[PDB]
Amino acid sequence: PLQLAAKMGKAEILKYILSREIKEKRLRSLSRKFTDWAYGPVSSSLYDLTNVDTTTDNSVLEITVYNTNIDNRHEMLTLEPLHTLLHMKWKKFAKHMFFLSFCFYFFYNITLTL
Amino acid sequence: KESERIWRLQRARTILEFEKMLPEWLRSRFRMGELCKVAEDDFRLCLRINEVKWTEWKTHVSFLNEDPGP
Amino acid sequence: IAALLIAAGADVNAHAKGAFFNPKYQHEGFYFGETPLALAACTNQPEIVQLLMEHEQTDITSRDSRGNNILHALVTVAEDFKTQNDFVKRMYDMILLRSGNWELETTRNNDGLTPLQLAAKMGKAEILKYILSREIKEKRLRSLSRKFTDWAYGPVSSSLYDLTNVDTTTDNSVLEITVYNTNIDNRHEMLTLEPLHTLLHMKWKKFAKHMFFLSFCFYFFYNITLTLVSYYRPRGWLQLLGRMFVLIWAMCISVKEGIAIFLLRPSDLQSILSDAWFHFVFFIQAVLVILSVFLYLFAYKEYLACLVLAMALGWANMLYYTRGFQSMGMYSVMIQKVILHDVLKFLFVYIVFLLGFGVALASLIEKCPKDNKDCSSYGSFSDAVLELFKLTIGLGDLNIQQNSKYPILFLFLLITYVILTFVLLLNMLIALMGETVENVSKESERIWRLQRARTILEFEKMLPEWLRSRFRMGELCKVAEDDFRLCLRINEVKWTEWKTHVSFLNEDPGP
Amino acid sequence: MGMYSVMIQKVILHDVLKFLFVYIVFLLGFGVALASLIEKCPKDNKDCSSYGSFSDAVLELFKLTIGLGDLNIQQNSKYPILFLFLLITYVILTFVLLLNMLIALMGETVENVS
Ligand SMILES: CCCCCCCC/C=C/CCCCCCCC(=O)O[C@@H](COC(=O)CCCCCCCCCCCCCCC)COP(=O)([O-])OCC[N+](C)(C)C
Ligand SMILES: CCCCCCCC/C=C/CCCCCCCC(=O)O[C@@H](COC(=O)CCCCCCCCCCCCCCC)COP(=O)([O-])OCC[N+](C)(C)C
Repeated sequence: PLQLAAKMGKAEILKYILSREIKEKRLRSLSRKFTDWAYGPVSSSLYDLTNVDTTTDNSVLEITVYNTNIDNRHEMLTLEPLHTLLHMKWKKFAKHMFFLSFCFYFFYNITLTL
Repeated sequence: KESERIWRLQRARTILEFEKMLPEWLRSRFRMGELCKVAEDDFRLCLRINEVKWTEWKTHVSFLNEDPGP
Repeated sequence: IAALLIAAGADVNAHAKGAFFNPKYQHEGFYFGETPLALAACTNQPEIVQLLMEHEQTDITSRDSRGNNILHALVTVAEDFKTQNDFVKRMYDMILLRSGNWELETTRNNDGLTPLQLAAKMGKAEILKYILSREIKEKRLRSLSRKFTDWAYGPVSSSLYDLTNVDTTTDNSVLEITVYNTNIDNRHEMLTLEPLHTLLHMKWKKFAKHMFFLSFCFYFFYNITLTLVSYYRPRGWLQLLGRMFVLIWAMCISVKEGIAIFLLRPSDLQSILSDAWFHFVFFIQAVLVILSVFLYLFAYKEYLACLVLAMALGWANMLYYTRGFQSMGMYSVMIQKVILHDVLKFLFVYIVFLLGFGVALASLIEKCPKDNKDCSSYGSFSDAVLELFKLTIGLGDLNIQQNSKYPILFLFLLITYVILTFVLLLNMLIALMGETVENVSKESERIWRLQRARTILEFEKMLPEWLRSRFRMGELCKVAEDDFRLCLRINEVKWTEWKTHVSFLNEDPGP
Repeated sequence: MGMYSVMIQKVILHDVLKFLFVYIVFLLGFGVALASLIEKCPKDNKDCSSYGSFSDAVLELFKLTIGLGDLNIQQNSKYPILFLFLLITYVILTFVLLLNMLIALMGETVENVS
């Protein structure tokens, strides 16, 4: 149902499930977001990444990005775990890979022209 | 106004394509840590996100760790 | 629980000097003042604050490891109305009134800054607006006020604004901090306050107008005589004064820009050259004239290039003085935003297309036959690039009978370049800078005033130790028997209050 | 036609005058800069360069701005690279920046006076 919400374009249901925090202690394993600590107006929350990170075949991030038969694709990537995950991926390995691809294609075009 | 998103959609597509280009090794660059919740087994993954807001002003009960920060 | 701990003997003056409490990236910590009283003030807990002030050992004037006090901490944690409420200003007012002394606002932290100066530096426009126009109705503590209503007759009231650390006469002042600093985004709205605006107005109408006009006239005459002595070169005893004045004024501009670049911070060099570009071009023009006469003194043939470049740059640099008038000032700053936002992107894409198509077209033409050299205009790479550039600007005649072995492909590439540049790139540029001038249409009455304020403050700093005795207004400010300091009379008209005037100071209105 | 006439009035006084002022400053500055880069014509020759005098250089820049004539870079300039650099700078400043910004500005004008 989480992957179905990602595929069908339901941004509100996906926003609820991804950031689902349950206050009561009788069933807290059903939560996906856990507040590690909150000191004043500063709180650190832990977001579960079971089927969200692109490491479990069909994941929420891959379904949200790669699929095309939706109109609200832009607003679904603005959620808390997906945005942050894309940021860290870009700042970890995607930046160097894109720069290397740019440099190799630029040199290939330059030497082909020459 | 419809340019800060579509460009980010293209950027996300390039990020995911570049990650798929990585082999079975060298992909051991997961998000953050292992400890996620109070469950005794299979902690899975986690992702620390910090938020600042000066409007709630409520007592924190759903907190998990007594010591803030690292 | 806090009351139970305090009544049992808790450490009120305890300092939470931990590393988490004093963050550096504002992402892993929360700074509140390193004091329980400062924490209660910053977390919108008024009852805890009032319970803490009246106590036998609470030190309101405590300074943490950063040198900050409770007013400094309230200034740092302050923000706009969107992110948080106005409780910080209310807490600032309550704590300042309960303390009932001027030692809280006159205490400098470990940065040489008062809480008023800290509010000016950090960009807190709401707190600065409260402090600058702080009027206290009660007579038990009225020396803590900064604005005093001299008189109010009907819907007309004359108020006196204190100018202790506001006017640019006490080294680091609120006006200089507000204008000269650059690491804020709300700089435009901070200069719209009551004392700062009026002070800038009177400074401009007193000495900055004549100084700007004199600088404009001197630079215009210098450029005119430089152009005249360079265009009328031999290729003159009475005409030697012009070139000597060119040399003297070029040296003066060179040393002025040199000393203005030497102390120039690397923070205003950020953004996109919106506050230091004219310094560089004036220095470049000055050293170009210097190098031109330097190579003219000896037998150097490469001296006219620097002189001609100096003429072109000098006549280009004359558009700086358009900021003196309002409408030309808007035109100049919109030139700035346009030429950096979308002219550069269009130039980058156009140059990529121009060089790619120029090197693609130059490869489709074979060598010229014997006794023939004008077979094709797209001969070399430079010739093809020049032909495409001439085609883009609408000059010349389109000739398709070149010496190309594949004329169909040559025409296809030519038409593709025509579409991509003339139909797509240039027209989209015209469409884009319409959006640009739409956004900067409203964001032009401020940035121009920021440039005007910078010129006013620079011109005032240019004045010597004398001749600066042109202070704002009068000496009498409040009822204090000693050290009346300065004042600034501002008249306001409003027909909505309709209240009895009690905080008035003088019974007789007017002069 | 009354709306057209009063909008002619506002346009020709608001932003046509500013564009004319800036363009004339650039035109005269670049015209007197280009006319100084060309030496005197040799013997039995008078059509060496179209940018002969100050008036000739100003007329050539004005003809270039309106799209008339043919661009000739083989003038009698001792520094042809600097001559071409100044010519291209004038092309950018007028044809790319000034005129197109004028078209963009009078759109805002006819929007307000609409
Ligand atoms: C929409 C379109 C508008 C324009 C868009 C841009 C188009 C740009 C495209 C321009 C290309 C135009 C043709 C280039 C010349 C080819 C022929 C030629 O003479 O080659 C010469 C090279 O020529 C140069 O290097 C020219 C000088 C620099 C050109 C770029 C100036 C940019 C100014 C930007 C200023 C800042 C921006 C301004 C605003 C802030 C070779 O030399 P020569 O003369 O053959 O002889 C050699 C000399 N010798 C014999 C002594 C050894
Ligand atoms: C985006 C671009 C568009 C245009 C933008 C503006 C560009 C303007 C730029 C124009 C310069 C163009 C070249 C100038 C001529 C050079 C050569 C020449 O003939 O020199 C002549 C000088 O020439 C003049 O003085 C011309 C007349 C005035 C020019 C300005 C008109 C402005 C009208 C504005 C109306 C109001 C506004 C309209 C709307 C309300 C010298 O004379 P001669 O002929 O050589 O012979 C001498 C005579 N004799 C032998 C008898 C002694």
